[PDB]
Amino acid sequence: ETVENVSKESERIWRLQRARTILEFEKMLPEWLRSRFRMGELDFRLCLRINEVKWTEWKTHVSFLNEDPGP
Amino acid sequence: RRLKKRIFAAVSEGCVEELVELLVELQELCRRRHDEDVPDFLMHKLTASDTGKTCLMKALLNINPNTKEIVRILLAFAEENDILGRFINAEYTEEAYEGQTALNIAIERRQGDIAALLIAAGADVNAHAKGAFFNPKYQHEGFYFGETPLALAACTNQPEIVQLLMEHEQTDITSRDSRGNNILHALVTVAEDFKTQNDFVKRMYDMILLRSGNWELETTRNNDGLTPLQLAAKMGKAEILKYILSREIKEKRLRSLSRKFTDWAYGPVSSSLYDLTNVDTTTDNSVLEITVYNTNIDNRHEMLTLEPLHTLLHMKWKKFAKHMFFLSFCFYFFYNITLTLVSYYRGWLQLLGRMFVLIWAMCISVKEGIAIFLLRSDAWFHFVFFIQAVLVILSVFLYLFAYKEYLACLVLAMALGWANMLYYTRGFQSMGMYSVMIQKVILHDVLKFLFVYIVFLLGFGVALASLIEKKDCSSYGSFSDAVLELFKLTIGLGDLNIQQNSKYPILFLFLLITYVILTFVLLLNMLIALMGETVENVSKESERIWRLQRARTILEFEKMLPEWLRSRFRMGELDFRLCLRINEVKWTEWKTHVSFLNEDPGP
Repeated sequence: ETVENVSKESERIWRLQRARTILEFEKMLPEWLRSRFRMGELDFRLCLRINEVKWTEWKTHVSFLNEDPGP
Repeated sequence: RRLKKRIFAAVSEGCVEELVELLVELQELCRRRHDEDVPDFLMHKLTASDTGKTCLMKALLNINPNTKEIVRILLAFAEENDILGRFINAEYTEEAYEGQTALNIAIERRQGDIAALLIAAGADVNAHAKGAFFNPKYQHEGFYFGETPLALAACTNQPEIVQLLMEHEQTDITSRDSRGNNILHALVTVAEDFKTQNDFVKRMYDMILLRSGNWELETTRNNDGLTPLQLAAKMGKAEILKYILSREIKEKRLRSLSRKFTDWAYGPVSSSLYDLTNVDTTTDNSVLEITVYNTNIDNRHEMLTLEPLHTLLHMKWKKFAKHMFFLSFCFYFFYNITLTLVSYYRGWLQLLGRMFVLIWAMCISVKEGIAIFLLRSDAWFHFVFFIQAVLVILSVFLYLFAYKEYLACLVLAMALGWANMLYYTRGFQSMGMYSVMIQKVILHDVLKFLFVYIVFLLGFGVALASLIEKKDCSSYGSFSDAVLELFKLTIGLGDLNIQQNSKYPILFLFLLITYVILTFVLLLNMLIALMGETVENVSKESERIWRLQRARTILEFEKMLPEWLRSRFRMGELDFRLCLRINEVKWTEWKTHVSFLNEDPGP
């Protein structure tokens, strides 16, 4: 019964158990060696690219930050 | 000067009253001395110098409620200066987006009326966006769609522009891009499941193929030499494949385009003829051979259940492959018996048996070796048959020498040879599903338990063997004896004596009780509960995994046949195609039958 119950939940408990070691290893680093931070400035904020694709709603795009698409 | 950047800024927000003054100011600059010429100065000023982006592309990228008046004014200004041929057909130049024109942007920005006004003004509908973005390498760098405007309007669910493009008589539907793909390969390549897109791609395939009206698009090979049918089989797309394999076009004047043919129907009873032209093993690279031998695709067992494939496998299982499978089983069984008796009992009458052992081992090691070296989970039994054949000839080569290590090869070839007889548990459904249950349990649960049990056993073995001081007064004298005595204790053999030669008996007893709790109570009884989950999961799937495992032996036995003896092919000619009868009955819809191929129903 408990193996049936935990099996739809345990994949997230493992990720929660791993993120603690992620953050403790982040804390172990010195004042330097944190050249491992994320993407640059773009009125300028550190950002993060996430690409995505969806054939669902098909609205025309008027709220873009860049005209030419590719990197 | 600052004129070109001002018009580029004006066409972005929708500054139309600024635009009508900037254009007339630009043609006041036309009255100034050019020293190049009249029109190419307007091309130098109206387009950017970096990448080739015109003001028309700059306006169409930035859709606002004043867009159509802006592009109308721009096209009228280009019309009144005779530059419209090289304005509306301008392209990019940079290597990422090379080939993109303004119609390609207007189609993607969902502007149907602006695209109609573009092609009504003399746009190029055969443009090719052959850049690196439009022909990417992975799924997130760009968007492969077929690099034509027609394929872009098709793969973005815009059927009105597709109708308007196909009604244009300058449109080239049979075009081929840099991959060699026509539009139908591109529609296959874009297509996905129903949970991602609600099957517009099947309807676009239907509309484009019906508006074509001929067989040229379906029978065109790309640069890998694949039709759209073979490409849909290769990439594993069952939703478009189920449409293409069973395609009934009801009306006349285009009915050679069909693959199914309802030839007679009486009441609810009806027989149908499925076409088998590129779907049968008689050709080189067929649909069935692609979908059976596919390795990169996960849902093969949802594609073999399709309508002209499932009966096609059953027919050649019943015709020749059942007897061939039974014959191979009897040969391998007699080979294993003759190996077993020879190994167990070690003259003139019983020397032919060793010959039959040797020549069959050489034949199996040849055949399985040239089976492994042309394939580059689904190939385990080839390896095990090959090792079982290699060990016999290795034992023969060591028996012709004076080495006594031939028996270690013979015993290993005999035990592995009898374990290999579970390959023939396919052929029966009830035992084949049991065998694939055995395989899934070995993969998912057993060795995962074995790792933790091994680290517990070897971690408690040194711990128990360390606190032993020394007549053989204790069984736990060393590491090897301690792990042997701990291994005998978890399968329930022997006796448990705790009067060992230890200095700390309470710590010895505590470690032994901790081992009993950790293995006998926790681990072995959690193995049962964990395998119950995978047995529950595989049981609604294993009946298809067995069919997929059987169809490989079907096709390999098909390959084993000579150039003759393939009188086992399917039904005759009916302008004549090899067909396949499938009878069916349904009391569901009750429509009157006007699309039959034969008046008199029965055979």
